[PDB]
Amino acid sequence: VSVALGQTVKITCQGDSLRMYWYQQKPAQAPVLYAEKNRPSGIPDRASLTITGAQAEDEADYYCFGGGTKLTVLGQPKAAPSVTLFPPSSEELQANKATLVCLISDFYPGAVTVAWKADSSPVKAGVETTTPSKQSNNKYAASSYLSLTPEQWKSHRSYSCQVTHEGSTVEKTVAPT
Amino acid sequence: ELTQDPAVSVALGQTVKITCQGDSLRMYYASWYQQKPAQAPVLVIYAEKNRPSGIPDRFSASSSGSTASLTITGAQAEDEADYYCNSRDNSGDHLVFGGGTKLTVLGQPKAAPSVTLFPPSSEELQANKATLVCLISDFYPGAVTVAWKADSSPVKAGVETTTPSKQSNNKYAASSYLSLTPEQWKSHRSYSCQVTHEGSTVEKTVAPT
Repeated sequence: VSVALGQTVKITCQGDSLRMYWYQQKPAQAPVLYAEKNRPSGIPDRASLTITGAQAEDEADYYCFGGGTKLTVLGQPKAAPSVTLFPPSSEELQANKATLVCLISDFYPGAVTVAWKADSSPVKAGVETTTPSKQSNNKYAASSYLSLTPEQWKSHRSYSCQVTHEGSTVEKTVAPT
Repeated sequence: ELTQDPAVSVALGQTVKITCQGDSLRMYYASWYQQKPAQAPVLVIYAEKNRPSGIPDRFSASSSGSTASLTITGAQAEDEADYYCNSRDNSGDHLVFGGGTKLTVLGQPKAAPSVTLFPPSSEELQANKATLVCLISDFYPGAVTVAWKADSSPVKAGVETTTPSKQSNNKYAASSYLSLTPEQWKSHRSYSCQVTHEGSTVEKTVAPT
C-alpha cells in the first residue's frame, strides 16, 4: 500500500467481528496509539484508516489485530522491477549442481512477492528470497534462488520466476539448452 | 507506558530473560510479540500463561509486582528478533506497548559463503543486455565485501550489491550484479566476482562462450 506526499490513502482490514463492531508502528519502534470515531492526542492530527496529508515520517505499519499494512510514502517515482531469470551455468552443471537465480532490480516501493514454477506446476521447495535493499540510485534490488539437482533441471520443459510488485506481475521463463 | 532495555544478548543454547516494567503490570498480564525485519509480528505469549500453537516450548513468561518477563531457554539462531511486551492500561480499554528489546544470539556456527557467478543469459544477450549476477549464500555472520573485476582490472561502475538477509536455515544470502553491454562482455577475456567474509576470500570467474 503506497501514497504520494500530500495525497489520500485507504488501508483496509478484513475479518470477523467487524459486522458487530489505531496503532502506528515504525521500524524497530514501539506500536504507538481508538475505534472508528475517536479523538486521540500526542501525535499530529488531521474497518479502514484514511490519511489526507501524508508525510515521509508517516511511513509505518498500521494495525486495526490485523496482519499488518506497510504504508509506503512515495519519496520518488514508482518503478516496476526489471526481472532476469538466470539458468544454471555450464560450470555449475559440470560441478553436479544447479541453481536458478531470479534477479529483481530497479523497483520502487521496496516490496515484492516471488513465486516459482517447474513447468506449469507451482513450486516452493528449495526457494530462498532476499529482503529488498537500496541500490546506489535509491531504487531496490533483491534476488530469489532455486536450488535443484542437474537431473531436475534437465527433466523439466522449463522453470519460471514470477515477481509481483503493486498490481504489476512480471514472469520470466527459462529452458534447458 | 512500559519500559524495557533496547537490546540484550545471549549465547546459543543459553537462557535469556527480557523484562518489562510498568504500573499497568500490577493489574494486567503481559502479552509478548516477536518481530523480525520485513516480517509481520508473531504473538509468542498471550497474557503470560498462554503459549499459542506453533510457538516453541522454549518460550515462557512470568511476572512479579510491576514487572513481567519473557524467558527463552536454549536460545536458537531463529530467536534473533525484537521482543515487545504489551498489556491493557488501567481505566480505559486501550493497549500499552514496551519499546522493544532486540535479541542477539552469540556463538552461532560461522560459515564461508557459497559463491555462484552467472554469465549473461541467452535471453538477455538476445535483448542486447549482458548483466552478470553473483549469488552469495549460506554465510554467517551477515557481512560481506564484494569486488568485481574485468580481467584483472577492478570494476566500480555498474555494480549493485544487496544487504545480506536471513535464509530459512538462518545463514545469510545476498547478490551482487554488474550491468554490462554485450560489447563490454565480449571484449574482455573474463569477469570475476570476489567476496570477502572475515578471514576468507572466495572469487569466481566467468568467460564469454
